[PDB]
This record gives sequence, structure tokens and C-alpha cells, in this order.
Amino acid sequence: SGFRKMAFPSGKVEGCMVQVTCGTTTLNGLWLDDTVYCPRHVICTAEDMLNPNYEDLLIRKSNHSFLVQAGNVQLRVIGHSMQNCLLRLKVDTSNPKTPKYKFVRIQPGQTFSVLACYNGSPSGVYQCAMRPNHTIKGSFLNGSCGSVGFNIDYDCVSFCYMHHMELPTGVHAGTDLEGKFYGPFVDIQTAQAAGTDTTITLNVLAWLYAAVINGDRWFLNRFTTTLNDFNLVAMKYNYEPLTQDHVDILGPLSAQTGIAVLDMCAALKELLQNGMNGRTILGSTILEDEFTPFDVVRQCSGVTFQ
Ligand SMILES: O=C[C@H](Cc1cnc[nH]1)NC[C@H]1C[C@@H]2CCCC[C@H]2CN1C(=O)c1ccc(-c2ccccc2)cc1
Repeated sequence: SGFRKMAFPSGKVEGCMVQVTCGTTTLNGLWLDDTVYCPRHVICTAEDMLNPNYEDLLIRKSNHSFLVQAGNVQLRVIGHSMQNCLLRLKVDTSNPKTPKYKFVRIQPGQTFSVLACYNGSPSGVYQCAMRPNHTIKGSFLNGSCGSVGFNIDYDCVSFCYMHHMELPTGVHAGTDLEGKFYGPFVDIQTAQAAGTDTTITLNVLAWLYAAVINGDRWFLNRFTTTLNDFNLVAMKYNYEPLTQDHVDILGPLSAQTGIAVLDMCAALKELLQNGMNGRTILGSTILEDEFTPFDVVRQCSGVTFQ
């Protein structure tokens, strides 16, 4: 029993973190095979960041303008190219700890684990969701750029995030591993701000199913709702509209608990209208939205408690 935010074991990623230095900037890169991936702003000073031109900044560097460290070993760069917002550096050695892996662009609402690194050295791990406004509520200090996000299935690591910047509200933005930002953000130190965010409805429902699988049913009710009357209520409380594809996604959880997804939407609609009356769900006093349906099935018993 119990339900916690849970990150994937981080060993396979820890064996890929390195340190990358260009001039006086140092940050983290990701060493798979014979490439090292890192934020392309490692080639910038503080002042360049106001208005950089990366193409023009990069033609000015050589292979030996980049220093790559892996533990105590110096790795020798033999090639470099820019890919959108990342650099790929080719190094003279193939990472012997490279895991089976793939690169994925995750979609708002999905979750992943982040290995926070400083100077190529892993310091912590936590789980977070991609918000609808394309930020994440990370925990990151200066020097954490190049820290990655990932999911693990079987033995295969799906890398899906690289950390590039922190926004004024204290949220974090970054890219996939082909260098394309998540959201409307760019690697320029120019006024930028998180767009308004929304509660991830699919996840709240998934988490209410969790609560039922463990054995708690206090927040259910006798009512059902149409999809459409749900949404009139959802918008008013700044929840994402529920779509039929989100309803189909919840099928398995609906089936494990015998609660119909709309019936759960009526449960939620009533939670939104009345509060929780000082009660809790899975230990929380507030509706939680950073567990996906897949996160609930992965963590919960396949046998409902009742
Ligand atoms: O390496 C980590 C940081 C990101 C981060 C820090 N804390 C959590 N995450 N890298 C931020 C870098 C690069 C980034 C690229 C996108 C546009 C914003 C920049 C911000 N970065 C700077 O180098 C930077 C640091 C400090 C200031 C600053 C300091 C004092 C007053 C105003 C600005 C401006 C830029």
C-alpha cells in the first residue's frame, strides 16, 4: 500500500552524465556512445545571452574550445555540430555505460524523472510533470543546465528533457534532445514569462482511481454527468477540458474499480463545487495532477482493495 511521487531508478542515466566547459561557462552534458549532448548556450558568456547569435558564436569555436570531463578522465572532442538548441560533440571514446535508449518528445501532462546534476556530478532525483504551459516545477540551481529528464521501460531509457533555463516565476524550461524547446521559449535572456497554466484533468481522475484501488471511496456519489456538462464546470475551475480520448485512456482503471469514468467525473465535479470538507485523499488535502494513468497502473496493485 501507500502512494508516493516516485522517480525511476537513476543509475543508467548517472553513468551518462559529464561536465562540459567552453571558456568560463561550465554545465552538464549527456554522453551516449560517442556523442555528448549539451545546451548550445555553453558557448555564451553572461553578456552574449542578452542578444546571442549562435551560428556566429559557433563558427568561432574549434573542437578544442570544448573540454569534456567524465569522472577524472578528459574526453577529447573531435567534432561538433549544432542541432537547434543543443550542441552534439563527437568524442574519441564511446561511453561503455551507454544504456539502450531512445529520444522522445513528451506531451503536456506526461511525467518524467529528472536527475539534477552539477559539474557532471548527479546530486538528486525527482519526478515532475510537463505542465500545460510547457514549463516544469523543477528544483534547479545555477549550473544545473544539461540535467536531463527521462522515463525507463524495461531496460530502455527514454530521454525526453534537457534543462536550459529558469523563468521569472521560478519554473523551468528546456528542450527535448534534438534541441527543440518545449513551449514558446528561446535560449535568450530576454523578458519571457510562463503562460497561464491549467490543471491536468486526466491526471486528477487517474489519481482518484488510485485512491479507490487502495480502498478509499468517500468522494464518490450517486450521480453521473455528460462529458459536456463536466466541461462547463471544468473551465470555471481552470481544469483542462476532458475529451473522449482521455475517457478512453481511463478504461483499464475504470474496469479495475467498476467506476464509470463519467461517474468519476461527477465525483470530481462535486469535489470542485464543494471542496473536500477538511478530508484527505491518499494523504493529500488538495486535488493532485502530476500522476498520469500510466503512473497509477505502474505503482498501484493490480488488485483493488475491495
Ligand atoms: O545553468 C543553469 C541556468 C538555468 C537555471 C538556473 N537556475 C535554475 N535553472 N542557466 C541559465 C543561463 C542560460 C539561460 C539561457 C536561456 C535564457 C536565460 C539564460 C539564463 N542564464 C544565464 O546565464 C544568466 C544568469 C544570470 C542572469 C542575471 C543575473 C542577474 C540579474 C539579471 C540577470 C542572466 C542570465
